[PDB]
Order: sequence, then C-alpha cells, then structure tokens
Amino acid sequence: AQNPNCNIMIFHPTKEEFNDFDKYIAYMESQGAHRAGLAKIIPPKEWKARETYDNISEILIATPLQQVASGRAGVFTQYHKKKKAMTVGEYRHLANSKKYQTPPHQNFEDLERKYWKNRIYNSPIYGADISGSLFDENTKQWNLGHLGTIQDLLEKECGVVIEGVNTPYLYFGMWKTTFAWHTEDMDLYSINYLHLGEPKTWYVVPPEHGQRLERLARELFPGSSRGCGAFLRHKVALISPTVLKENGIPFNRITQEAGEFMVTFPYGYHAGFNHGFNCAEAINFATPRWIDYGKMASQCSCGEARVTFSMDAFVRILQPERYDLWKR
Ligand SMILES: O=[N+]([O-])c1ccc(O)c(O)c1
Ligand SMILES: O=[N+]([O-])c1ccc(O)c(O)c1
Ligand SMILES: O=[N+]([O-])c1ccc(O)c(O)c1
Ligand SMILES: O=[N+]([O-])c1ccc(O)c(O)c1
Ligand SMILES: O=C(O)CNC(=O)C(=O)O
Ligand code: NI
Ligand SMILES: [Zn+2]
Repeated sequence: AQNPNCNIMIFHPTKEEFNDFDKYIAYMESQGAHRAGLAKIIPPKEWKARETYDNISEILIATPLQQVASGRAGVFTQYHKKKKAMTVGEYRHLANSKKYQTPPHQNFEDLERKYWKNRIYNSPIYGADISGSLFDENTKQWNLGHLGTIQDLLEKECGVVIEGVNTPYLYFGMWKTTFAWHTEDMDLYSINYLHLGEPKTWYVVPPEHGQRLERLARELFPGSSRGCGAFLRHKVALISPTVLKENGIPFNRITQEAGEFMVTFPYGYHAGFNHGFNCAEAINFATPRWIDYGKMASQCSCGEARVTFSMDAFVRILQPERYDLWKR
C-alpha cells in the first residue's frame, strides 16, 4: 500500500502533466496522496493564474466576519459576528494596521506557537465565502472556475441528471483568521489556490482516522455534541496540535505559500489559520472515488449548518432515506 504512514505529499507536475486535471488527481491517489487527507501541488514554473493582482482592491467584501473565540487556548469555539461591508483595499489596510498585523516572529514555527498561545485573545476579521474567481479566463490549466462540475460527475457515474451549480469562492484573510475543524459538504474534495499574500497553515487528519477526531471532539465539546450528531459541520470547533497529540489523534501539518494549490480529499478533516493578509480561492469537486464517501457523509439537521442549494440534490440521490426523513 502506498503512503501507509499517511504523510502529506507534495507534487511538482510538469507543464505537460498539468493539462489534464482529472488524470493528475488520479495519479496523486495512485501514489497514496489521499491517505493523508491533504496534498500540496506546486504548479510548473511556466504557469500563472493571472498576469497581476494590481486591480483587485475594488472587490467588495459584503459581509466581513469577526471571529470571536470562547474557551481555552487549545480547545475553543468561534462565532462569526457580521461587520459592515468593506472593499478589499480597505480590508488589506485593516489587516496591516497595528491592531491586526502579524507580530514579529523568527519563522513559521514561532508564528505557529504564537497563534495557539494567543489566538483566543483576539478577534480577527475574515472575508470568507465570496462567490467569484481571480483566475484569468485564458488560464487553461487548473483554473478553479473551469473545472468539471460535481453534477456532471454524478451524472457520468450514476446516470442521473440533477439540478445545481458549483462555482468558486474567494477568501480574504489576515493574521489569526481561522478555519475550524471540518470535512467538506457531502465529504467532497476541495481544491484551494493561494493567490497572493502571506501563508496559510493547515492541519489534517487522515480519512481512515476521521472517527478518532470525531470521538475526541464529542468529549471536548459535550454540549455541542448533544445538540447535533454532526456538529463539526457547524465549523466552530478548534483543537490545537498539542491537544491532538495529548489524545493520540493522528494528524499532519503543512504551510501553504502564495502560488501553491492544496487539495483536500474526501473525509479528510482539516483546520488552520492565516499568517497575515492573503487571498485564496477554493471550490469543491468530485471524482468517481468520491461517490461512496458522498453516500456515507454525516449530515447536520439541527439547523445550524448552512448548505448550498446544490447540496440538496446530492442528499436526495445519494442518501434518499436521510432526505425523506429531513422532509417529514
Ligand atoms: O502553464 N502551463 O500549464 C503550460 C504552459 C505551456 C505548455 O506548453 C503547457 O503544456 C502547459
Ligand atoms: O464557548 N463554547 O461554547 C465552548 C468553548 C469550548 C468548548 O470546549 C466547548 O464545548 C464550548
Ligand atoms: O485545554 N486543554 O489544554 C486540554 C483539554 C483537554 C485535553 O484532553 C487536553 O489534552 C488538553
Ligand atoms: O451511515 N450512513 O452513512 C448512512 C446511514 C443511513 C442512510 O440512509 C445513509 O444514507 C447513510
Ligand atoms: O481557506 C480557508 O479559510 C478554508 N478553506 C478550506 O477549508 C478548503 O479549501 O477546503
Ligand atoms: Ni475545507
Ligand atoms: Zn447541526
């Protein structure tokens, strides 16, 4: 078996290998990449997402989110307080202000230490889930707005045509902005391109050990667990690498830099934080191997977890019992 220790693998496709997206994902999996739950892909040197990032300041962040923490330094929840709209130019200026800017630090490790020590004492503002794309329309390779759709994948594999669309989302981050422990909707893949700015650190649990993380989460967030059988779908729970280690949860970490892609694999729990002002673009996608994960994906129906219009059809076709119950 390839990659039995479930290490995060890093790939350097040639420009020829970068043409066929589906084929390269399949290649990565043939090398065991999916066992980690996360892979890094460094594009060939000949490739670029767009010419420049010079004219992005007038993009609007309609609903910036202030991420307010509760709990302990290594075990906390965050809730998102809505703030007034601001442009990306205004957001960048805010990110670089004394209140919000990245502190002096020696290296990524020092910054990671500072993050877990001090995150709960601040409330950074995140511009998340902004529908849009920063890929040039002429970028033909790994353009996250030109991928085959999940709806077409389902149709190709299962022969059923369904409604729905899926399009990319932009994320504008600043120091300490945080993404909570989660898998994707319907345990889909995701792909994430860091367009510009400071790095993003990722933590990931191998899919074969995802239930170990769930069990720990139930212990660490007992009220949340009682409220919903799939409360990690709420995207509110953070657990530090120190606490994971103390509880013997298998995981890995890696830092993504500007110009790099990350792929998360079905049922790969992940969490992380931004180092400073940056912009990422991400989208969910599927492969034939995803279908069985989609069938088995847990669902939130306590009401908390927000779900796209397109996720309806996935549940309807792949989990008809759960769909029928959700109706009545
Ligand atoms: O940027 N890419 O991905 C490229 C650039 C040139 C090529 O000839 C190619 O096959 C891929
Ligand atoms: O703020 N809360 O609700 C919290 C904070 C930490 C926890 O471990 C928790 O179960 C709930
Ligand atoms: O709050 N902490 O630091 C904690 C809480 C629970 C744990 O099991 C742990 O190893 C650390
Ligand atoms: O455990 N699962 O994954 C299940 C259990 C029942 C279902 O009806 C389902 O669609 C998935
Ligand atoms: O970048 C973020 O804030 C969160 N991204 C993801 O969870 C992802 O790409 O799957
Ligand atoms: Ni994700
Ligand atoms: Zn719920």
